[PDB]
Amino acid sequence: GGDTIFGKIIRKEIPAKIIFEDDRCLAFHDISPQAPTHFLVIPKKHISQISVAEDDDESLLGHLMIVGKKCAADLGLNKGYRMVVNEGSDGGQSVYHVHLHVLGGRQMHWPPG
Amino acid sequence: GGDTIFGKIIRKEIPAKIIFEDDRCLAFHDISPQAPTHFLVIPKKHISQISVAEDDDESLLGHLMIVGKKCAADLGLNKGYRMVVNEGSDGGQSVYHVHLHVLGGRQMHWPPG
Repeated sequence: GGDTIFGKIIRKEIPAKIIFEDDRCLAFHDISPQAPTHFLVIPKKHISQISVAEDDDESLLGHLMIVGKKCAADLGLNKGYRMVVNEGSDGGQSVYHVHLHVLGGRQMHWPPG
Repeated sequence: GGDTIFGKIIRKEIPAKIIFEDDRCLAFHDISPQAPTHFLVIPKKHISQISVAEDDDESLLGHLMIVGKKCAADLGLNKGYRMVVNEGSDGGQSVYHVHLHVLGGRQMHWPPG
């Protein structure tokens, strides 16, 4: 799903620690974890960034969160977690393929960066 | 729309600087901003936290993000921003009514708290 490292992962061209997959999204552990549990849920549709998401993508985006909340429970995150979407330079988006970060396993702090 | 602070804001009982409102959500400025621009997008329907969101809530959740990105564009966040949903204690969720944080106007750092 795209010309980024995330597309190669969806195409199983390179390995990743896959947590969940369905016909429209993929959840896998972040290769550079920022908490004891740090995973990503990404759509298979290549949406480069949240800023260009069409209105029609609405339920799909909601799907990423539902899948994220479910994956978090099965990863033992019963005390809480933080969901994050980064947009552009100021947002610190590392890959231009929409991705929802889910982090937990430790006390997350405020401000969120 | 609920038993919390946000329920009161939705019912216009306590003031808030509204950026956007529709039949499903409300977007307003955070009173303790963590960036030059910092606003919240909450559903009018009272979901206490994302971990208890139902499968049917996916359109509403994705709607929070579609509204957040639109509002961010309207607020002139062209360099980027970060969206955050906090869950439970470890997530640093203090208000028990699902909210989405949209922060921008400065460089956001890694990790996100």
